[PDB]
Amino acid sequence: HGEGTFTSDLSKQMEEEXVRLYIQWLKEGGPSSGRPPPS
Repeated sequence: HGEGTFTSDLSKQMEEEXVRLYIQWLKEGGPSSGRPPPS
């Protein structure tokens, strides 16, 4: 079920990149380096 909202290109378009930076966040060890995980 959905209520409209305004999201869709943040899973494949902003997340497609988000993973690039998320994985980047991980490239250093995300949960160990000294910062929180992205979206």
